[PDB]
Amino acid sequence: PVPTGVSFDYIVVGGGAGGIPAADKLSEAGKSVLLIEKGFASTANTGGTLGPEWLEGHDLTRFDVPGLCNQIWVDSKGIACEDTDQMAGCVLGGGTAVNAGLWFKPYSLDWDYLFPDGWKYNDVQPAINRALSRIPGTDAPSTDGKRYYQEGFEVLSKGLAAGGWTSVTANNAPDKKNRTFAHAPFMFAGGERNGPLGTYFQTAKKRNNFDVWLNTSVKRVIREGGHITGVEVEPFRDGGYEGIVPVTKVTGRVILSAGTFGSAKILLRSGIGPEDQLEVVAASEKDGPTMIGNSSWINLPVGYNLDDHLNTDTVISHPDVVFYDFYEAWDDPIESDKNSYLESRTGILAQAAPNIGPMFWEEIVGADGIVRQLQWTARVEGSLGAPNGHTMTMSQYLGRGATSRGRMTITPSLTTIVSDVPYLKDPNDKEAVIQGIINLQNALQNVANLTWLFPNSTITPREYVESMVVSPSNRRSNHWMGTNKLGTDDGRKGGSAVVDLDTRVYGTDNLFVIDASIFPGVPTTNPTSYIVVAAEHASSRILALPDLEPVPKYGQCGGREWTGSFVCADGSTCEYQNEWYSQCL
Ligand SMILES: Cc1cc2nc3c(=O)[nH]c(=O)nc-3n(C[C@H](O)[C@H](O)[C@H](O)COP(=O)(O)OP(=O)(O)OC[C@H]3O[C@@H](n4cnc5c(N)ncnc54)[C@H](O)[C@@H]3O)c2cc1C
Ligand SMILES: *[C@@H]1O[C@H](CO)[C@@H](O[C@@H]2O[C@H](CO)[C@@H](O)[C@H](O)[C@H]2NC(C)=O)[C@H](O)[C@H]1NC(C)=O
Ligand SMILES: *[C@@H]1O[C@H](CO)[C@@H](O[C@@H]2O[C@H](CO)[C@@H](O)[C@H](O)[C@H]2NC(C)=O)[C@H](O)[C@H]1NC(C)=O
Ligand SMILES: *[C@@H]1O[C@H](CO)[C@@H](O)[C@H](O)[C@H]1NC(C)=O
Repeated sequence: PVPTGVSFDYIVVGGGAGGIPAADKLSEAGKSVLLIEKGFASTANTGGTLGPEWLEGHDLTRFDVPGLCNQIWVDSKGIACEDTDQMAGCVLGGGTAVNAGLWFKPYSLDWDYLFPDGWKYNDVQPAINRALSRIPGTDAPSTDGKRYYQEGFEVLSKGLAAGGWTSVTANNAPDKKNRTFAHAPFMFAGGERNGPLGTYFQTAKKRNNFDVWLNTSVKRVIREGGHITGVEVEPFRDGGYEGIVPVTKVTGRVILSAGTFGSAKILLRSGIGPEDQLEVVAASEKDGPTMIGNSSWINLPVGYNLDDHLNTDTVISHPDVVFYDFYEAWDDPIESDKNSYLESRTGILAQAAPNIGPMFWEEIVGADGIVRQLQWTARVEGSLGAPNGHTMTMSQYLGRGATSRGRMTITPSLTTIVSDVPYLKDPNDKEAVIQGIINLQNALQNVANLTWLFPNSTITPREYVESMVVSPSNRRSNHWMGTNKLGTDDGRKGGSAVVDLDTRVYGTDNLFVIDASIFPGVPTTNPTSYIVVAAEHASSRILALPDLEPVPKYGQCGGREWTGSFVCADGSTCEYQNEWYSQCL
């Protein structure tokens, strides 16, 4: 049901980590902004009604309560995305609606190392200060200020300190990421999930110039040559819109926030991507008939540069470790905790599941003289089939500096798949992983009664690693990034960049990408704060661009190398001549 009479200055596709802050910042500037979201209302502050029965009538949903964080693992359906082969949030708030909520003041090195000039640390520091003003951490999300079931934590944190590692409050010392441990920071506020759903979205829905369309999927963008006139929508659930939504004439811009796999899909379907992938959509049953003609295709490396943290699990067990079963907190919650979540917002349930114990980091100089960044996350839970009771799992992330990369491609079904596994292609990446375990072991060699299950004392760290299967299934961190890479090297000429420094899509005048897909690689940390920061930074850059000026007739409106305006002044049209030229006539 698309209304025959309306248009927007900005259309933002997808309501995730990138999209919600983008839509907020653009509407704050008084532009007409429409947020189009696949999924439904999630958290209570967005009008989400969904959740377990012990939550009735107290104005909370399954997405408000950090202790219910891990339900997505046993019950995801109608929530997780069905058009990808990996795990992603398809409700409002995207990933930030379903994840553990870990939230980090970024590490200045990450921006200096991963991004070209204009995105380095001195460039994005204002966006960092904005994002973290709206969402300061807490490493003690329970509103009374003290942390619960910390016995596991204290075992490890005293273990590490003894091993020569330094305690920090992570977000007070964002830049100290070598040989460091901290209480885990979260985006929570008032003991409720909070995040961008809690902050950016709330200021935006107070605005007249802001609109949200839920239960609505964007199929592709509607473009004449290099200029995007609108987006085409089919309902994902009844009550969603069918149609084609226009953007303000000439001026209008579209922002793709649909995610690392989401935005990539929309691009391919819009005739933007690699020749082979574009060819798959052309032969597709769903879009084949109505897809844009191949003369208007743009070749860019959409789907390449697929990146993720390489995850390696490890397990220990110790006597004073205390397990808590968060899965059992969905159905039959321990009643004092339920009582003491529902009234002052405290107790174990105001912490994310499972209990997420010490965060610790170190940086390893490799034989190639590349610095590789590690992050460990400890939790109280078994992992590798080790039992749940006294165990703690310590998961090692291989982050910034790792050189390997995979690929995302599309099926005839128009669902996305990871067809090149990104992990451990460079052996020096493996070397850092192994050395990190060795290092972890000697800091914990002095702890009384600590038992090493994974690896057990009968296997060497090296053997332990080489035996493992390298696949998303066992090794994914769910931190997928990079399919639409930001960079100065235009993809149409063979470069690696899908979008430019303004996040503008090469080959287009008005189309932009803000989400995890633009990152040249993964950062030190869980990315959500990074993606929010990037939303802050990109929206201000985009808002500093002057209004698009149309092309006078007889002028150039397009071509394979064209960087300029693709739209024609009133009284002439843009028509193709050859792949290097298009004129107004
Ligand atoms: C379960 C899990 C655990 C994780 N743990 C953490 C954590 O504790 N901390 C951390 O920093 N991050 C965590 N992450 C990483 C994180 O969730 C993502 O990195 C981040 O949310 C990605 O932001 P995004 O904007 O690129 O994607 P998304 O948040 O996934 O945004 C996608 C949004 O667009 C919508 N959408 C998709 N396609 C369309 C379409 N065609 N039309 C309209 N709308 C569409 C989706 O419904 C969704 O709302 C984890 C995520 C997973 C899933
Ligand atoms: C989007 O779809 C959802 C799910 O079907 C709709 O949410 C339901 O709304 C009814 C009444 O409006 C409630 O009784 C249900 O509890 C809701 N279900 C869920 C899962 O939230 C929602 O109304 C739809 N939104 C639009 C704009 O059409
Ligand atoms: C992180 O800190 C550790 C120790 O603080 C550094 O370890 C040193 O590594 C070099 C070789 O890379 C050795 O020659 C030194 O003797 C080590 N010192 C200690 C105390 O172990 C490590 O190099 C640091 N990493 C970075 C990237 O700064
Ligand atoms: C482009 O489209 C034309 C007509 O639809 C077709 O004949 C031609 O083979 C196509 N070329 C490619 C490379 O897809």
